[PDB]
Amino acid sequence: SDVFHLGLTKNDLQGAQLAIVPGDPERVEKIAALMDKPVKLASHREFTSWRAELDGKAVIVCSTGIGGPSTSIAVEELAQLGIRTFLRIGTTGAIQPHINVGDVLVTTASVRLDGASLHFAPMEFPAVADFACTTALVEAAKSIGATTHVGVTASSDTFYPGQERYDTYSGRVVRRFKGSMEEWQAMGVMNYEMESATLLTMCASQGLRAGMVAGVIVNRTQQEIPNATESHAVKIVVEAARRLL
Amino acid sequence: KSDVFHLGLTKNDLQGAQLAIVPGDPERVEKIAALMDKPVKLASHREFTSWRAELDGKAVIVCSTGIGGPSTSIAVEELAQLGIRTFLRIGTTGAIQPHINVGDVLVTTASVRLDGASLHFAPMEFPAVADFACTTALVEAAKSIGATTHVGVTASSDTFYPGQERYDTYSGRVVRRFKGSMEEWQAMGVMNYEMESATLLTMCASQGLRAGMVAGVIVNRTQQEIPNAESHAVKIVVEAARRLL
Amino acid sequence: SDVFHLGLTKNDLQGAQLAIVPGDPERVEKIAALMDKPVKLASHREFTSWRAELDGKAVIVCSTGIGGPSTSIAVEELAQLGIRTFLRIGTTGAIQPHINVGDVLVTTASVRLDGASLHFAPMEFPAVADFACTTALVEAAKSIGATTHVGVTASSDTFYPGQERYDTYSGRVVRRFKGSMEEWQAMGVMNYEMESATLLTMCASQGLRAGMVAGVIVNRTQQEIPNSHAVKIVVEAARRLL
Amino acid sequence: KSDVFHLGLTKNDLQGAQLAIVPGDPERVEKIAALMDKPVKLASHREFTSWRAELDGKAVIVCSTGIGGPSTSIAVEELAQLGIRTFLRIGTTGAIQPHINVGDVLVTTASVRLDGASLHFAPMEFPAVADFACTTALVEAAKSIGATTHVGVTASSDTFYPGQERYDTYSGRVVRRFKGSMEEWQAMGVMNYEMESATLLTMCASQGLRAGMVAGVIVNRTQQEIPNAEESHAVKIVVEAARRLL
Amino acid sequence: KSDVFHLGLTKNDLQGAQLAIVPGDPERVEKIAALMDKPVKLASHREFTSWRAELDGKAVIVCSTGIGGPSTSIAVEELAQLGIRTFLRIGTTGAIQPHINVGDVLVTTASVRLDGASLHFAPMEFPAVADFACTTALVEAAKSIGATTHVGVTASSDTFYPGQERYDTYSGRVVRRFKGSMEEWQAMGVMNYEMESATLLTMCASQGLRAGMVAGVIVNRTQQEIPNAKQTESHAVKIVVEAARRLL
Amino acid sequence: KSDVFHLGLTKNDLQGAQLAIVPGDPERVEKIAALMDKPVKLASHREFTSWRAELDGKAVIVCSTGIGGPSTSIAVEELAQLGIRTFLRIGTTGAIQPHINVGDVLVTTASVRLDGASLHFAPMEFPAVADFACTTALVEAAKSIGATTHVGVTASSDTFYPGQERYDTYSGRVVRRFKGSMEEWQAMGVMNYEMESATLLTMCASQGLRAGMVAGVIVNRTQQEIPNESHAVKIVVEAARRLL
Ligand SMILES: O=c1[nH]cc(F)c(=O)[nH]1
Ligand SMILES: O=c1[nH]cc(F)c(=O)[nH]1
Ligand SMILES: O=c1[nH]cc(F)c(=O)[nH]1
Ligand SMILES: O=c1[nH]cc(F)c(=O)[nH]1
Ligand SMILES: O=c1[nH]cc(F)c(=O)[nH]1
Ligand SMILES: O=c1[nH]cc(F)c(=O)[nH]1
Ligand SMILES: [K+]
Ligand SMILES: [K+]
Ligand SMILES: [K+]
Repeated sequence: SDVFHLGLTKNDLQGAQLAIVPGDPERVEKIAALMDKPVKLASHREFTSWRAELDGKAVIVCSTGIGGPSTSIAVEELAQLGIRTFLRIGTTGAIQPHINVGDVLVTTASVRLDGASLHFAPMEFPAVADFACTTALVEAAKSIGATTHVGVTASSDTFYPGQERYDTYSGRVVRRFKGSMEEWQAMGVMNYEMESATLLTMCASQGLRAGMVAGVIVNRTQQEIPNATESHAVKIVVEAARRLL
Repeated sequence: KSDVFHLGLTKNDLQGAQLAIVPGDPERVEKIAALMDKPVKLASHREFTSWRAELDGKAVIVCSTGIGGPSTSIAVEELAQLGIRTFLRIGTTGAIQPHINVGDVLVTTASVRLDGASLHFAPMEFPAVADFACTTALVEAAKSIGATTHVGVTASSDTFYPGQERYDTYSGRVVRRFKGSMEEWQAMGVMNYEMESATLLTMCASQGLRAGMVAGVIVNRTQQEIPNAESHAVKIVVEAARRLL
Repeated sequence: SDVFHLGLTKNDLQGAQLAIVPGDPERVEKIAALMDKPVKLASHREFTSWRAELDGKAVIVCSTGIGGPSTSIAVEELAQLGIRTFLRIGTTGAIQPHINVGDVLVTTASVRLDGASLHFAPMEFPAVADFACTTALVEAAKSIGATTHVGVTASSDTFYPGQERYDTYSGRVVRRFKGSMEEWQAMGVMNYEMESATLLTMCASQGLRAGMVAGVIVNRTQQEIPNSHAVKIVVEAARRLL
Repeated sequence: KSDVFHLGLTKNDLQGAQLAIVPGDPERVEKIAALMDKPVKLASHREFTSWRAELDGKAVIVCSTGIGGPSTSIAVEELAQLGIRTFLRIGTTGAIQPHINVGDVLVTTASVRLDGASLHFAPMEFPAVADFACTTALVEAAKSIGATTHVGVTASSDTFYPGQERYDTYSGRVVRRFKGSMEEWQAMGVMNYEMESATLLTMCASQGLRAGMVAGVIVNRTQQEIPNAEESHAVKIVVEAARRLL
Repeated sequence: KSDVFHLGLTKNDLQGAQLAIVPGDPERVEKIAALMDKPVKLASHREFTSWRAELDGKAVIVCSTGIGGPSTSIAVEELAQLGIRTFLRIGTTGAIQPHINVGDVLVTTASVRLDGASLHFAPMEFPAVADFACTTALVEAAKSIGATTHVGVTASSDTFYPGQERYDTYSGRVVRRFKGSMEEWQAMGVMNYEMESATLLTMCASQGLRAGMVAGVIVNRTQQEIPNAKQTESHAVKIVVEAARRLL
Repeated sequence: KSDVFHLGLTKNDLQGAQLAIVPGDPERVEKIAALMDKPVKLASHREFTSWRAELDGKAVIVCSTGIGGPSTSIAVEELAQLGIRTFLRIGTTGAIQPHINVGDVLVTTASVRLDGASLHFAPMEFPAVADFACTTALVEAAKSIGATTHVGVTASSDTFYPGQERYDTYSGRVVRRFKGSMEEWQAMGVMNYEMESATLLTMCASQGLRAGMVAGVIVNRTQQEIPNESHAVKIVVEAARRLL
């Protein structure tokens, strides 16, 4: 195929230039199933991809897996195939008391607690979302009347210590991360996730457009682990996609 | 003699103002306040000249910051003590992309942190990112007046010379860190250089203050190092201030 | 389910204390089928987990996906469930001229060109493999007869720029990693992969045992993109560690 | 019609000047100049106000820098393009050692680099160290007039608030890096805080220029955070030190 | 006179030796050399005292490095210029784990880089890892001698005092970076403190030289700061000599 | 017995001494002490040879530090515990400026911190700066004897080879950080390279102790890589008299 990990060819994209990139492979089909003419493209490792049509235009929906490293592979390979706009949709844990489960978060930029971002730009470069993409996400949110918050997100290379979880095997957190939640909290950070800094950084420094939207599944001021609906963040990412085609 | 050590202002002076406009040049403070209703000179200490004015019935502050993040940080901190919650910076800048022309207006989504003052509010991992309401209000203001606008990332440097990789200087040398840097910022899509935005955006975004950033291009570095001897920016910032009140 | 991502209970493990952790979830069944009574436990996201028996004890085979981040999840949730020893098996790109495709590499310690490792120990801490696991892997390779190389591995958060590939959309590599492959080469580094730094660091810093073995699928002194002995080795090493 | 972009000055304006005295406050420039012979205003742009004067026959410049290392780097760079080789900074400062009183004079031998601009001239490992000749001139001037003097290390901060660990602020918080920091600089024997020295000293030491630094104490941080409302030994000392550095 | 600037040795002096044992203390060089055949004193300049001996028909060098990465880096480099390819460090150490006793033997797999010299050879991301053959020979040597042995990670510090979080000092102060650090290394499973291995291991691992590190514990930090002037064992010495047989 | 773990000295051995001259070479200690009154050998353990002597009726210590910051930090700490408050370092150095000649004397105002030990006393932002009274003494002493002197910044390196960008070495490689660095220090007016000043200067300046540093130039790196006098010794002893 045309790309090493994804197993896709330029032919599979049929002219698509926008991709919606969830973290979970099993969500790919459900997102594509909201659009016209969904067709499965390929399934390798953590990269599941579908093609669909939105207003007569081809759109790609491809999973990135968990974390910057695999995310960077999806974005890079999708870029080689002609994608220029990436809309990530994920799940997220909120760290502000006024943000509720079910709420929708739109990320203007990300605190860079990852490692892959640095493979694209030095630390001082901002992991900032594209203005057109963020606008579109914001305006989509309003059109469906979702409770939406816009601002900064913390993007961690780990789910546990980097998000200062203590309910773990070691029950311990390295110095850099000890007390860090309350720090990000005092600094207005809205939430924690694991892909945004890689996605936003590599795209802002390579001429690609990226936006990030997330559904709040747990509030960290209350508990550490989410319980066993996200549909809002999905309807919003598809509707923003339309405005960007 | 007042409520704040450097600005020489009292809370009574602001008369309930909650948004300030912050130029670099003390001289330009009067020119900007005069574009609004009931301009009243308040104080002038060191490089901190401040006027009060009125915009659609509500009090607004205009206050110069001087050159660079340290005096900018003084002025934002003291104005915030006096009740200011939204700051809009208007400035001049050197463009580093060929397609950007002298006279064009740049709106900054976020900045590369090539300064030190920002580090005094948030660690380097934190994004020097503009508020989304301010950025939107600038962009929509620039459209209302029909100015050539570019929206993106700005390199924000603690120096005018080596930090912007100028070689026509006394030493004629540039420290390793910055040698080759302008070409790198160019490849990453950075639009321009200036000296106050990293400090401004970081301190605001990490403390719950809203901040935007707009600038007029006075030189293009692809052509020359030093700008020529010589209004869009000012109109836009006043107009955005109106939309934000 | 007692853990958030893996969908596993302690009951599923039947007392297992050792896991073999490959990157590719489609490789978990093959590895498991080399052992006895292979059973499919769970499969969520990139985490596909099988249980089998070896040396008359329960063993876990569980995929981590690509990169430190999803690796740190698997290792932490398996640890919570009883796993004390982790045997990494992956694929890798060699950067030394004398290392051919089909060779087997055992990592003693890794260059930390990753981020997740810092969520466990500051950069000064070595990303070093456990000495028992490393021995068990090297002796297993001397018995299988494979061509083996032992040493330092460069563990990257990216497949492309971090490994100094230029045939990419941007064709660009950030200042940090520009010229970096020849640097590692000159420092004796054997190969590139993407998970070892995180695994080694989080394990060596929390009283867990880990080791790492990989089969070479490309040699970078020849090309950027690549056109079963490591599997037998990793299974035999686990046999010894039980 | 100038030779430099910010200061609005020509090399002819300096009339052979090779030593500059550099206060922070534009308004203090005339007053310092008048303490010497032939005081004449040169230019005034933004925070850079510049007067020429004469000291024992030799032309001298007095030029403000504004607050902070960024505007200091500019003024120093453009002055050096116009011929200045020696820079004497005169400022105000907040002491953090108990035995140092308001009204005392401080001569900096080197600064803690808590700024950003110094890094545009040298990496962190390089010392923001003052020139030995300037430092000697300042010390011997202070002793000649019998001013209470302290000689040693200064912490130079890119901010007035969080960097000098002030909590009486809008946010009321200080970032991890600076939390507990004032107590540390105290234990380390640091005399005081100010905002320009690290940049000035680093850029001059690494570019073959001579720099000296003397400051008046206007508040003691063991007593209070903000200096009160309100002899002149510091300014007297810098002009006296300049006579020896000519 | 000589071929190298500090050691005062010529290639001829080494008699074709390829392996060196490198203790810290000059006064220990003779003792270790005396354990082998035909001990001969080569040179003694500054803190570099070097003997040559014969182990199993092969020439071997014993050379003291002094305290710290800097002088260690000098010895190793000049010994390398003279043909030495394998380096075995033997020293004393202070344990930070409760279960490690005075007189116990420690074999370092890799080290925490709390030094400066290693950065002159390799960026911090690079592991200060011992050679796998050297480590193996040392562990097997320890088995044969029946020594109480622990294998693991060592913290290698540029100072004796603040870097190893000692407070009974002139200042009684430890800078923020090292404050609370001992207990952090303890929780990360680090066995001990010493002052040379990070530099030794790193400059060797990154320049195609083999190195291994063994040390005898002379104090336990969970008990006291300064070692008593005892349960001391010269096992380490025996271990390194026997390991040298395996590496020859 | 001993009060200090490495030096093997008790406070009784110092007899009130509060100043020490500290060379790198153990072998040099006796020759330096023999320039003063009533020289007596105190102890010699590993690389720390210590002598006591009198200068104008006052006891002074001469103690070797060995090569590098780590052992220097030991000798300084332990002497400090024994009552030493002022340290005068005398060393040898390689000049990196073409105008500085072999045999010239260098006085260090401050050091570029290319070591590791200095960081165990203060963060990197802190200046490795000499004490002004010691520097004044050294400079006026050098003026007193009539030696060719340069005053300024020194580069203090944790290695002799790569940190000082020497390429004639086993691997003939220099890691990225130090590649091109000598030319950089040269352009920043750095005078010279040695290996102990950053540590001695930072630990003394952050702990209320006085330190000065003077060095004799034995090689000029613009001319050659490896070196192939006595003025710095005169100066550090003469300066010792002024600090007493
Ligand atoms: O990285 C995260 N993803 C989802 C979550 F709910 C969370 O808390 N953290
Ligand atoms: O900081 C800057 N301000 C204005 C300019 F024109 C420029 O190039 N740089
Ligand atoms: O991380 C990597 N995995 C597989 C490879 F072939 C390679 O070169 N790098
Ligand atoms: O930067 C400062 N200048 C003057 C002062 F009094 C102070 O405390 N800080
Ligand atoms: O570096 C050290 N060597 C020996 C010891 F006993 C100790 O505690 N630290
Ligand atoms: O550290 C050094 N000491 C002495 C020298 F001659 C030299 O070049 N470098
Ligand atoms: K200013
Ligand atoms: K993954
Ligand atoms: K030594």
